[PDB]
Amino acid sequence: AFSGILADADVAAALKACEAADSFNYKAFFAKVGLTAKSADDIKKAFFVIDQDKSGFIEEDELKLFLQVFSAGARALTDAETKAFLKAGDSDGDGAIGVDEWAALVKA
Amino acid sequence: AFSGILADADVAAALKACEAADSFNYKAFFAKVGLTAKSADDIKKAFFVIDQDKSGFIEEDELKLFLQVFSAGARALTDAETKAFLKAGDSDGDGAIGVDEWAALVKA
Ligand SMILES: [Ca+2]
Ligand SMILES: [Ca+2]
Ligand SMILES: [Ca+2]
Ligand SMILES: [Ca+2]
Repeated sequence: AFSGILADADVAAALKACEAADSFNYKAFFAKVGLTAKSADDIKKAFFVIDQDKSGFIEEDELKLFLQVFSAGARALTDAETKAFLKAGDSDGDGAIGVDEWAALVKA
Repeated sequence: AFSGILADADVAAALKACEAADSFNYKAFFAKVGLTAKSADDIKKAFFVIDQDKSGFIEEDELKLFLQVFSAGARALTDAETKAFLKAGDSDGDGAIGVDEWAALVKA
């Protein structure tokens, strides 16, 4: 696509910055790709893309492949990275990230 | 699209900045949308999008609707704006902008 919510270049840069195992930080990633500066609706659209199986929730397994949703050839997040990511977003402790938790997590 | 060469937000901002008749400046527009920082291939892809009729050249009439290629609801450039734009890019004086002239015009 010629134009989209996020610029391919920013996605590439955000991905490059966290290539090393255990170098991922969601705030840094969101900042670099430009998601933090988007509208609540755009943030929600990102939620649907990450929710690969359309269960209406982002499960730990989808966090593991979080980078791939942005860049198909990206690595999988390590268990430490996925667990920290889940802990950060899972306000209600149910083991997954719902739409409002996602919106709250991105802060936009 | 979730991701693209240019970010919708940057396109919106570049368009907003030149809403007034005769306020357009191609360098400012290219800078704001992020095209100046892209690869020669990405710059060429932009060329194809502007070349609406696929003649392999950007004619004055396509410069007039330049903004619309980026944002469908945008205004048409005034004759003064289109003429200045054409003069700037048309190195060989043939009345149109070819692919190399476009690449040279964007400077990327
Ligand atoms: Ca899911
Ligand atoms: Ca939850
Ligand atoms: Ca043409
Ligand atoms: Ca020419």
